[PDB]
Amino acid sequence: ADWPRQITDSRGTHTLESQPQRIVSTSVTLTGSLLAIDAPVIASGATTPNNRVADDQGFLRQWSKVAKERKLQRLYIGEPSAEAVAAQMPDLILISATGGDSALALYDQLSTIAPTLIINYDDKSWQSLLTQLGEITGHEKQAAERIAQFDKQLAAAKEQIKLPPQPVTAIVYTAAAHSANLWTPESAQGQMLEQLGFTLAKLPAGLNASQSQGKRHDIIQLGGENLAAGLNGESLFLFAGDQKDADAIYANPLLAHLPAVQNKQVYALGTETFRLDYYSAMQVLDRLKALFLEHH
Ligand SMILES: O=C(N[C@H]1COC(=O)[C@@H](NC(=O)c2cccc(O)c2O)COC(=O)[C@@H](NC(=O)c2cccc(O)c2O)COC1=O)c1cccc(O)c1O
Ligand SMILES: O=C(N[C@H]1COC(=O)[C@@H](NC(=O)c2cccc(O)c2O)COC(=O)[C@@H](NC(=O)c2cccc(O)c2O)COC1=O)c1cccc(O)c1O
Ligand SMILES: [Fe+3]
Repeated sequence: ADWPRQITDSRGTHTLESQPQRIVSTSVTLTGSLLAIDAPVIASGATTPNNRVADDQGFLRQWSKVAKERKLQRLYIGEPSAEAVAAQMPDLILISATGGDSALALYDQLSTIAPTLIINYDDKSWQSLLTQLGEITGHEKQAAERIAQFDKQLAAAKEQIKLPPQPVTAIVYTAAAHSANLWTPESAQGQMLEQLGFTLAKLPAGLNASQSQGKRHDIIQLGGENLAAGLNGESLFLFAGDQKDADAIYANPLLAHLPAVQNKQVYALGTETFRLDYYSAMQVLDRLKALFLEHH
């Protein structure tokens, strides 16, 4: 039989007696993947409504419409609340290990309400994460279907586009802060670009970020002099940004000497690409096609 089944965490192996039917996600990031495979996620943590990466509820933009259609409940905005979770009467609770949406501090408390699992999204492809969530929820078939849909579009996409100059740097840029976070090869963003045939730029020395003690594997912070130093690719991709962000880079005196700037190879991928799940991955495909189709 399919249930019960054991799922192993960083906190050991746990028993899911039966298929979850009321999943609460304390990670707004994880929620996108849950929705993509039609898992019964009935409530989610949210970030700040109408901020750079979220909709009017604090949900991530790429699955905003889906959450509204399904009447997804919002647990809280920003600060995690164990009582809010309890009130949803979950039979499974998910927590992200890293990121601003991690409710890891409430692990012990949440653990008393329902079986509770800790998931990393900082160190694996969106497909890997989807597959893992499929095992957790009993929606393996759905996860495989979503991945197959993408694989078909990818096979066509790789044929349809001509790559810009390599290697490339992928970031999230914060214009008024004159800073960026640089996506690593391990990050979902990095793995996706590699899958599409891109080579990520190697970093200078002094650039390397501790990821001991379970610290995140997805980004390297670029503040101060590290900004110009870290944007060293021949092309530059801005996730979670659109044209005004690319134009801000093109106009920044601090960055004027960089090759991606001087060769006009700075590309915005969209505000809905802060986190990668099936929905935003498909968007990234479409955008790369719009930018790089041979015939353009
Ligand atoms: O100080 C922290 N945020 C700031 C400052 O961080 C930022 O300026 C940007 N941010 C990254 O570039 C980033 C690139 C790659 C990965 C990132 O996570 C980025 O944050 C944009 O983030 C934001 O727009 C918002 N962001 C989310 O809603 C979010 C939703 C779900 C999950 C999140 O992690 C979110 O940020 C609001 O957050 C913030 O602005 C902060 C500290 C410690 C660890 C954090 O993760 C922080 O975010
Ligand atoms: O680009 C925007 N800002 C700039 C310029 O804003 C600011 O420099 C500061 N901040 C205010 O001055 C502010 C005064 C009055 C009101 C403010 O909201 C201020 O933030 C510091 O904020 C931060 O550095 C970062 N950000 C958070 O960590 C955050 C974490 C939790 C919650 C936050 O709001 C955060 O900003 C990066 O943000 C930016 O630097 C920007 C865009 C879209 C929506 C935004 O909210 C932005 O601020
Ligand atoms: Fe964050």
